Amino acid sequence: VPTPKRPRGRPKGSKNKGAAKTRKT
DNA sequence: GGGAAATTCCTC
DNA sequence: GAGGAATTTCCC
Repeated sequence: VPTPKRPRGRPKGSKNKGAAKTRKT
């Protein structure tokens, strides 16, 4: 309700869920 | 102060 | 309606 369009970016306290790293097995 | 990952807004 | 592109934040 305060600002209309939200800016582009990663919210505060957003942790990474899926790791884009390579798996071992 | 740089890099990486995630979310959002805009065009066709 | 759906997809592509751009910007922000956290950690070392």
